This record gives sequence, C-alpha cells and structure tokens, in this order.
Amino acid sequence: TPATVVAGVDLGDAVFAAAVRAGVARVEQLMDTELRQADEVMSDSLLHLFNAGGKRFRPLFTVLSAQIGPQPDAAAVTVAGAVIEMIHLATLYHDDVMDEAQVRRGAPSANAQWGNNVAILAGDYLLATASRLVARLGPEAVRIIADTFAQLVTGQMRETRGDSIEQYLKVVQEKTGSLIGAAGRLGGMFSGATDEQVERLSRLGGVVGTAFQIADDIIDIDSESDESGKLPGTDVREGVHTLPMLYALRESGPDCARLRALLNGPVDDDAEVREALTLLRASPGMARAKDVLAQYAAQARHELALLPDVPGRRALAALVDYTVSRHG
Amino acid sequence: RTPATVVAGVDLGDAVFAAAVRAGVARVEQLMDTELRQADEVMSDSLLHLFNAGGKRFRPLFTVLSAQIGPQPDAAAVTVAGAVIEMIHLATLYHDDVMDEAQVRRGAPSANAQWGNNVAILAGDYLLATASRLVARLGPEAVRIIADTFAQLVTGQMRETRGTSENVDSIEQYLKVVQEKTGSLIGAAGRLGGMFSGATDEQVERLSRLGGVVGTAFQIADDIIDIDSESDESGKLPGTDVREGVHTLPMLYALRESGPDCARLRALLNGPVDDDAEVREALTLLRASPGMARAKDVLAQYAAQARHELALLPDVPGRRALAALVDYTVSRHG
Ligand SMILES: C=C(C)CCOP(=O)(O)OP(=O)(O)O
Ligand SMILES: C=C(C)CCOP(=O)(O)OP(=O)(O)O
Ligand SMILES: C=C(C)CCOP(=O)(O)OP(=O)(O)O
Ligand SMILES: C=C(C)CCOP(=O)(O)OP(=O)(O)O
Ligand SMILES: [Mg+2]
Ligand SMILES: [Mg+2]
Ligand SMILES: [Mg+2]
Ligand SMILES: [Mg+2]
Ligand SMILES: [Mg+2]
Ligand SMILES: [Mg+2]
Repeated sequence: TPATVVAGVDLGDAVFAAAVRAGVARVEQLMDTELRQADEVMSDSLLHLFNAGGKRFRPLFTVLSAQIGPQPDAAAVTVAGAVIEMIHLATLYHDDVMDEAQVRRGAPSANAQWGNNVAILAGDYLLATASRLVARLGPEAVRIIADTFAQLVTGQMRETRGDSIEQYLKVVQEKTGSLIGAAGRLGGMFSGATDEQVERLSRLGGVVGTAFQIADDIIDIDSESDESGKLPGTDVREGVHTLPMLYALRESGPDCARLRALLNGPVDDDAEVREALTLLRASPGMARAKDVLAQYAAQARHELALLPDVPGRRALAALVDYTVSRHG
Repeated sequence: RTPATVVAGVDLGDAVFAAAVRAGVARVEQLMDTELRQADEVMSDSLLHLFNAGGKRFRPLFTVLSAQIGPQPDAAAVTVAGAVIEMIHLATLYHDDVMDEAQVRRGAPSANAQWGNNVAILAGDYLLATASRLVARLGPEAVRIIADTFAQLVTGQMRETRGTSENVDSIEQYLKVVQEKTGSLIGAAGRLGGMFSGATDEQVERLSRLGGVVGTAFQIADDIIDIDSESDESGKLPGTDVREGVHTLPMLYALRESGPDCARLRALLNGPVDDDAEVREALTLLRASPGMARAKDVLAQYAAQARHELALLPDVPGRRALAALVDYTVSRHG
C-alpha cells in the first residue's frame, strides 16, 4: 500500500498524504470519542458498524475539500468531517433495516446481530449526536445539515415509492449526492476557502455523490462480497431497480424475457438472485450504466478544474477516478 | 375513533384564560401544518398521515401552559418550541409503531400498516430534519436542548428493548426507562415554554422538573390504557405490550403476586404473545390483578409529586391549568 495512498486514493505526494491521513484520523478520533460517551446500553450497537470498517470516503472528501482553504487543519474541519460521517453511519443503520441486509462491511449487519429495533434506535441516536456536534459549527452549518438530511431522506423515500431513468437520477442525487455536496460545502467553509471555492466544492460533492451511487449500483452486480463487504444482488433481491438494471430491462435479447420475469418484483430465492446477476453482468445495459458513470466523472472533472493548482485539486481528481473505478 | 385534544378534555379555568390557551395551541398546529406541507410531494402523504388522523396534542398544550408562567406567553418563539416538541413526538411515533409492530395509531392504520416499515422509518427520519430546521430558529441553546432530549428519549427506547443485566429492581428499571423515553420530551416542553416566554431561571428549571414527573405519570397511564382501554378509547389496539413482550408497571406488580392466576399470567407473558385469545386472556388477568392496584398507587404517587412540583410555580392561571393537566394525565382513558 503506497505511502501516497489515503483511504484507497493515491494523493500523489507522501507529505500531503500524511497531512490528509492525519486529518482523516482526527475525524475518526472525534467520532470514536462521541460514540464512547453514550450510555452503556447504546455503546455496543453504536460501535458495531463503526469498528467493522468503512472507506471513510466522506471524511476524506471533507479533508480534501478543506485542503483548498488556508486552514485545512482547523478544528472545525474535523467537526464537519465527523458530522458528515455520523449522518452517513446513521443512514447505514436505517438502510440495512430497509434493505433487509444481513452483511455490512464484511460482518453481520447491525440488524442481523442486534435486531431491527436496536438498529433503528442506533441510527436515531447517531442523528441526535450529529445534531449536537454540528451545533458547534454555528447556525449556517446547522441549516445546511438539516436541509441535507431532508434531501437524503427524500431520495430514500423516492426510491421506495418507486422503472424510470429520470426518477433514478433524482433518487441518487438526493440520497447520495446531497451528503457529499454538504461535505464539500463544510470543508470549504471551515478551512476558510473563498465563497466561490465553497460553492464549487458543494457542486463537485453533489456530482461525486451521484457518481458514487452509480458505482455502488454497479458494485451490487459486478463485485463479490469479499470486495464489497455486502451481498451482491441485494438490489435484485429487494426489487430496487438501479441504472444498470433499468438499462438491462430496456434491452431485447434471447434472455431478456427471463430477466424481465426475474426482476418483476423482489426475489427471495438466492439461486434466482444469482441467475439475475449472471444475466445483468452480461447485459449491454451494464456498459450503458458505466458510460453514464463516466459522464458524471467528466462533470466532476469539469467542476474541479477551476479550483486552484494546489495539491488538493490533484487529490480531488484522483478521488473522482477512485469513485468510479473502486470495487467496494 | 381516537381521543380528542387535551385542550377539549380539561377545565382550563376562566373563559379569558381558555381563549388565550386554545389560541396558543392552535398557533402550534398552524405552524406544524405549514411545515409538514413544505416537504417534497414524495413525503407529503406519509408526513400528514398521523398528524391529520388525530392525536391529543398533549405536548403543545404542556409547552403553551409552561409559557403562561412567563411574561411573554404568546411570543412567536413559544409557538416554534411547541411545534418542535410535537414534531419530535410525531417522529418517535413513526419509529415506535415500526418497533412495536402496531397496526393502528390515532384511530387510523399506522404508517407502517398503510405503507410498510420502510416508508414509516423514512417519514420518522424526515420529521427529525424538520424539527432540527425549526428549532434552529430559537438559537444554539434550544438546538442543544432538542439534540440532548432526542438522545435521551432514544436511550430510553433502547433501554426498554435491550433490557439489562445490571443489579436493578424491575420497577426501578421501569421507572428509569419511562423517565427517559417519555419524561425527557415533556421536560423539554416545560423548559422551552419557560425559556421563550421569559420565565425566571428557577421557573424554567421547575417547569423542566414538572414535565419529567408528568411524563412518568403519562407513561404509567399509557401502560394502564394498554391493558384497560378499548381501541375506540385509545385510538390503538389494546394488548400491544403483551404482544411485544414489554413488561410495564401493571405487569411487573401482577407477576409478584402468588397463586394460580399469577402462574397463568406468567406462562402467557413468558415471551411475546401472537395468539389473539391469549392476549385477551392476559389482559383479563392483568385487569383483575392486585398488581394493577399497585401500578395505580404508583401513578397516584407521581400525580402527587407533580402537584408538589407545580405548587412551587407562581399563583397564576397557568399553574391552575397545569394542575388540571396533571389530573388529566392520570384520569384519562386514551
Ligand atoms: C450511500 C451508500 C452507497 C452507502 C454505502 O456507503 P459507502 O460505500 O461509502 O460505505 P462504507 O465505505 O462507509 O462502508
Ligand atoms: C445509505 C444510503 C444513503 C443508501 C445507499 O443505497 P444502497 O442501499 O444501495 O447502499 P448499500 O446498502 O448498497 O450500501
Ligand atoms: C409517549 C407515548 C406514550 C406515545 C404516545 O403519546 P400520546 O398518547 O401523547 O399520543 P398522541 O395523542 O400524540 O397520538
Ligand atoms: C413514542 C414513544 C416514546 C413510546 C412510548 O411507549 P409506547 O410504545 O407504549 O407508546 P404507544 O405505542 O403505546 O403510544
Ligand atoms: Mg442498502
Ligand atoms: Mg437502500
Ligand atoms: Mg447498493
Ligand atoms: Mg408503541
Ligand atoms: Mg414502544
Ligand atoms: Mg403504550
């Protein structure tokens, strides 16, 4: 693992990487401290996912966004990182209940080990914790995080009420773009970046988050649990039709009637899920989804290009390549 | 059928006072209605489902009555506080109905019966964002109070579902749980009502203490209502605690009795009960148990404590209405 690599992204320079690595570690320490302040009745459920792993993509994105401003190591950037990751963690607790996930980060899901009730409450406690933490940053950050969480939940809700491509693109911008947008906005604000750099990092975050979710939906089909830390074909199993599945479902082919039959609702038979994965992996619809993913990567590169010629810009460019190429 | 608003079920005192209080609670309602209707269309059905079905609006009334202690009871900030408290309450009902597998709330299908657990989970999560954005209007002190209050409420819910291996008396553990899951939020209603009405530091602390005691009484009443009320009285199905395996105060005292009726109840309550005839039998035994009398004695002790708490407030109409609200807390049948 190269010394220039932090949370899977080659940042290109070992001293810059060490600084970003330290920034991501400070976020981890503030979260670890806040989770361990909880009542003993909360502690085990709260540590369950936190200690299992996770890429810390959102702390990395926050810290890289803060590298654009003149105070990237500001205490307030660490608080912003911790707020974003706390919200992210809260959403995994609820999302794994909603998707009936048995595995998360290569271990039993919070709901598999503790049950849905403990998982729902662990997620609610993390949202209270995020709320107390963001209060430290002032009223503008409080409003950004409340609005951000409203958007994220709107996306989750839009997905559940939900085969439309435009609806899917609104879902992923809401449920995944909004929070990475907020990470960029807050990393910019609390590093002392300019108003213009703050808006550019927010737009970048939103596009990166959209790309991130499309890659997640591809990972659902193309990755094995060894790389993803979760069960492939969860979207097939739950009847969530993501972009590769929507494009596969618009194909004509000797197996397309069979795939239409398999994906016509939730799939509770694991062998049928595996059969649907075989058909999806071979579908030209997968290449169509990957081409859309590349279009979002191109939009993100268009956004970040007008940041300054500073290590943070190169590091964001490498993060965009990681967002779309990662296997987990 | 579902219980009426608390403001319709108490003697508020003189007409000029009843006027002022009814209007205060209506302003809370009007602000919540507006805030719920600003959500994206995709949220709208689920966010309005429980709010429109009914609910007693106990917590708006508690906030408004707490504000009558202060010299600015009708301040816009009091209305905001009342809406924030009820928005948090509403969020907890969406999650609690999922966790308790409740099919009925406020005389309607629960949000989870209507749309499934996922819609209810997300409607609850959204309401937290709404409450958060509203309380931001009141400043950082209020933001912190609501964060800590929600954290405590959630801790109480977790403590109920997890149980404990600590050396605690079951009644002692029960009282700690209900103080967290129900007391914290009514205490916060007293605190914010006192704060934003300009009440003294001592009055603010007293109202917070009063709300905590009233919330204990409120939850003991809720646990009795689960056994003793029919669905037309409570707006929900009796015997949910028996079905889910939650041992409430009447159940804890019922199981300390000796004899065959206790043996029969002990067998029925050994875990969750899914058979409707067994749930009815347990309810019959619980209604008849001296354990129910013991639970009502504790309810009466908390009513007396609440009367003692509110006696430290000034001799003003708000105080007399808070006394009527204590009486309602323990006398209601939904
Ligand atoms: C929004 C999505 C796709 C949930 C998973 O997020 P990550 O893939 O960032 O999960 P962890 O690395 O935190 O485990
Ligand atoms: C936590 C969020 C916002 C949900 C992301 O969508 P997914 O449901 O596809 O995420 P994974 O469970 O696949 O990580
Ligand atoms: C804390 C508890 C017992 C949940 C129900 O509260 P209420 O009995 O006040 O419910 P609504 O009137 O708002 O429906
Ligand atoms: C919403 C909260 C804090 C739960 C109160 O306990 P219950 O689970 O007994 O409340 P009901 O469902 O009976 O209203
Ligand atoms: Mg999921
Ligand atoms: Mg999901
Ligand atoms: Mg996924
Ligand atoms: Mg319940
Ligand atoms: Mg409950
Ligand atoms: Mg109850």
